[PDB]
This record gives sequence, C-alpha cells and structure tokens, in this order.
Amino acid sequence: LFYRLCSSKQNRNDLMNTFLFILSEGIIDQHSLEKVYNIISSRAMGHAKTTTVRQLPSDCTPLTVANQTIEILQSLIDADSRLKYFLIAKKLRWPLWHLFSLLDRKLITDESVLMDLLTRIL
Repeated sequence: LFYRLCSSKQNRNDLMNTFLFILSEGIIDQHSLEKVYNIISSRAMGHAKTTTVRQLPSDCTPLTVANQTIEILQSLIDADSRLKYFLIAKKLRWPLWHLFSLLDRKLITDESVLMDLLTRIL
C-alpha cells in the first residue's frame, strides 16, 4: 500500500516526512514514543496537537515501532527508485542525516535486525 501511495508526489513526500519524523523523535524512549504517537493521532484527526490524552498500547514499545518503521522504509527504498534521491537531496536539513542519528542510540545499535535494515538503506 505504501509503495502504491508513493506513486503520488504529495503522498510520497508526506509519508517520507512522517517516517523520518517518527524515526528521529519517536524512537528515543517510552515517553518520547507516547508523545510522537499522540502527535500522529492528532494529525490524523485533523489538527496538530489538540488533546494529548491517548494511552499507548500495552504491547507497543520503541523496539517494535522502530522495527516496523525501518522495515517499511527499507522495503520502500528497495522497491521505489526516486525515494533515495529524496533522501540524498544544521545538517539535519539533509534527510539522510536523520538515519545517521540512529547510530547514536542504544536501542538501534543493540539489535541485529534493525542494524541490518538500516545498513541496507544506508
């Protein structure tokens, strides 16, 4: 579904931006994960922040969210051909550097699967 949506320029840009935002300020800690989840839920509802009361699922942890996000992003990069160009195109302005930040987080560096997928993307 995400690959199909990528055929649209606006949808592709928005989806990539949301992916990078999640991976940047989402996979830090449980509280940060909850904050980003509330932000995303409010965005889906129609506004930016609004109410900030949304309990996270019990089984949802930064590990699983990071795994799913990185898996989807790697699949998109492998399938689509114009996404890597978007990634390539203060250093946080360049989208690619966001992925670089992940190398400084214990949650990511401690997982073989996450490391493999991130290394494939890079």
